[PDB]
Amino acid sequence: ITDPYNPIVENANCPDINPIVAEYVLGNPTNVDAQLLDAVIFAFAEIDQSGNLFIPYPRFLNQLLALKGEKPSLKVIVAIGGWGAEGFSDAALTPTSRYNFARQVNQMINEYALDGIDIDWEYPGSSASGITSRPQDRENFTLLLTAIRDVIGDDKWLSVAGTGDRGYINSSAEIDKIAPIIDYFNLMSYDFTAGETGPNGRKHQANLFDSDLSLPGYSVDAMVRNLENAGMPSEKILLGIPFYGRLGATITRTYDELRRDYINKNGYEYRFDNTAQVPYLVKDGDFAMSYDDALSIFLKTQYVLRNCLGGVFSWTSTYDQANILARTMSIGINDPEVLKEELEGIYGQF
Repeated sequence: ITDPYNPIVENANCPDINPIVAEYVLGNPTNVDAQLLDAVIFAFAEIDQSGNLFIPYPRFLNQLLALKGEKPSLKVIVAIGGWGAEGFSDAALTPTSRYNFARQVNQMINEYALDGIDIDWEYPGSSASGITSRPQDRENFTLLLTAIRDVIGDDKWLSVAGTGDRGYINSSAEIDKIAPIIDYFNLMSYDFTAGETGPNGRKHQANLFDSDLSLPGYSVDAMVRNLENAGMPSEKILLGIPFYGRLGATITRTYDELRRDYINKNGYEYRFDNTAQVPYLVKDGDFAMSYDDALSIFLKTQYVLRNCLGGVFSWTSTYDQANILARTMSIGINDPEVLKEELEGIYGQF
């Protein structure tokens, strides 16, 4: 071994970034471990048919807030939106509608003593999920974010969830204009094969780098670079990691389901794509599942540290009820030497 993979712990080119660890939390938050995390993002507040915010199961939000009893530094954020969530094109449309949305955001912050909000509009200018869209959404989104920041002030968190493909950057968001308004861009660098079938669905959903098993232009690295090139500061990007597997458009499984029923079980076999830097499963000779494991999370957290990004997040905590992946993500940021040592217990010294 002449070329050891020596982990970065602190990047001397950006000391004083203190990258964060977050999880989106969809549903019952019983297993969330605050000790691992800097932030939790409740998913989701909805926009009802009258334009009003709605929280389905408020006790779950309250339970996340109560984690601040154990860890007062924890930030508790509410995400508004999600895939299929209607209401944003209308909310962004006019000075009146933007005021109204911002008013409701701040009322929600005050009601729950939140640390801030995440905006998850999927996506401005696109009706891919069935939601209303308009060609004015991209410019109107900037104005909406300004309306929100103006009301909530500088000392509350504002983030935007989005992607780093060229289409999002050109058609959905004005990256250079939203950058100064937001604290974080939550890069959902996964789901690359959502919407692909046949041979193109039998590809990685979240490969770090390109390989023969990846879709052209779709890699975590490409999305980060596209965002940086479009004017998002590195330190505002949070790199998203899926805690589920995908095969094309039609198959998803939680990490807990993969461990129980798929990984080296039921005819599915583990593989690691050393080029793309992600694991996958094969069955009957075919690519059969794309997911993240401890090794790929080590490599993605090293990418965060090496590239002076703002941090890392998971989608979602409840897909990993034992906090196996969450722990890896947390130590990948905060104690990478321990993660490397653990990995050398499986792969030998590297």
